[PDB]
Amino acid sequence: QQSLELTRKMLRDKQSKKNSGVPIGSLPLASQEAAVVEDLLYVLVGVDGRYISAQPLTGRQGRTFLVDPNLDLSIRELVSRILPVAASYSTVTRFIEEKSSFEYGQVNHALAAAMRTLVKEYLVLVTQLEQLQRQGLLSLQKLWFYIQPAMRSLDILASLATSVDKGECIGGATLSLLHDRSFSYTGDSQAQELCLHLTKAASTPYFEILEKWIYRGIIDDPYSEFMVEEHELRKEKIQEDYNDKYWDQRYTVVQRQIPSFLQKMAGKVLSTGKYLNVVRECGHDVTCPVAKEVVYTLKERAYVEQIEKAFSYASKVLLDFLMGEKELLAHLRSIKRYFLMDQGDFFVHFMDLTEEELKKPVDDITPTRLEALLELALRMPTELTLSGLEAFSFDYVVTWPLSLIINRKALTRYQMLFRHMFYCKHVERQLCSVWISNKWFAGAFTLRQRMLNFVQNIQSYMMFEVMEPTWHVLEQNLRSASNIDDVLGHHASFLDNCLKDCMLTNPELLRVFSKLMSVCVMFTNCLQRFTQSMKLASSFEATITKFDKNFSAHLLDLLARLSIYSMASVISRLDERLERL
Repeated sequence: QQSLELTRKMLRDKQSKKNSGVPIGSLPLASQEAAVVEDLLYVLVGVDGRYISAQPLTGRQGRTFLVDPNLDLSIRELVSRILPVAASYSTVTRFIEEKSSFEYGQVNHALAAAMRTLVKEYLVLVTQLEQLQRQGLLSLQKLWFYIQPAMRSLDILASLATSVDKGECIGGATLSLLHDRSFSYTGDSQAQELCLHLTKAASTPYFEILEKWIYRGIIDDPYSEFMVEEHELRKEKIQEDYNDKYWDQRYTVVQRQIPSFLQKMAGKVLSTGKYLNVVRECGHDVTCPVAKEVVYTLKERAYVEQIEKAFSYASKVLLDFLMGEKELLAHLRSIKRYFLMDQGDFFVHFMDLTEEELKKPVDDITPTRLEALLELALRMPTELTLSGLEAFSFDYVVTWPLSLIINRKALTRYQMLFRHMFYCKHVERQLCSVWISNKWFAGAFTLRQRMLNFVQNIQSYMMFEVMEPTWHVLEQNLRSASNIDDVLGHHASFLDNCLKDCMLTNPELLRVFSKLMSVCVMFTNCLQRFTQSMKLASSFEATITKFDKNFSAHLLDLLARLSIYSMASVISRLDERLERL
């Protein structure tokens, strides 16, 4: 009843997951004892004795028995005490029958067969008994003496079976029971021997599963009921798409069915097999760093050390692959060239050309010209994204191995910082261009010189302070590291730190320096207007005074924000005025 439902359910689960698979009292006491001895010999194999009727209680617990009411009190007591042999045998029979279905997985399957072998020797003892009974040399005292060890062993095994059944344990959960019952019966070889036997037997298939997952780098589960690593969606671009986070259990690890003696190692092991997974996916033959069979160690951890060695092998191989094809150092050099602005000679003509269209709405322009200049160059949450982002002003692409490392979010952050620098630089050389003049009452030379020095200092200090040491330390961390996950942590930390710096050193400034540069560019435009007109001046000087007032106000606000908290190291450079208010 219960067993059939359970096996049906777990077969359906396997199908869903893996898509496949005279009165006795009148008799003299000696005769009564002999009769009951023969009856219990029958009962040992689950067949009835001539004066005992098996109680037909099945599907709730093991088989119990009822003796005839015509029985000696002492003998009835003795048979009562000795009965649990029968129920424990019925329990083990039901257990071995139920593990027949493959839906319990091999691990559970190989479990029961092991006990089946033990059942064998149990029956052997019974045969011994019946031989002694054949000799007529058996007394109930000696029968009990012999069975007492067998009684205890059968009780232990029945408890294990009942625990597995009630917990519906499959895979490592069974192994967890094995892990637990091993400690549950410390202090006796009687139970420890069997616990070690069962641990070895159950772990052998799961050891092999883990060894295939790690050494071969690939899961080969016929049934997925163990801790396992099983998740298969792989969206697009082998879990790349455009924005990518696809290391979040690309194959799912379940902690419910873990054996719970490898958990400390599990975080290492997952990555261990993931690495080989992805070096197969990028395309490269996968070999065993070292081929060996791993066994349960009841007193040591040779599997922990084995997994550590395999993980080191895999990590070093993956590091070589990344520093081989799709080198991260090449990516860093490329980012520094343009994304981190190591080439302004391009930038100069980029700037000469871009504002011919940046003044205009998008989709009303020629994107082609962008790349036409790009190829020229080589000749020489919503508050977490801001609302001042442009639809697009840059373009670069990564490859499958390179995408494995740098996400889209990092590219967006690089693009945002590059947009900030673009703003600063274009303001700078607007001022530079308007500066040119030769040879009085126009004035305002000090205002423009002050604003120019301010923006120059901001650019230099910010860029140096943030990118130089942060980038160099990231380089050193990567060169010192070999854990690909640790590599990703290093890159994420560097990116987050630069994020906490730069223009968003205060994410609630909020872009007051943006207002400063806006008024600055308005001043530059009006100055060019008036110069072109003159090539009244009272209104020109009045506007100069107004713009100086606005600039001073914004400058004071920004100085206050810096002084309150960011960092006044830029303010340290600053000391318009060497002094404060």
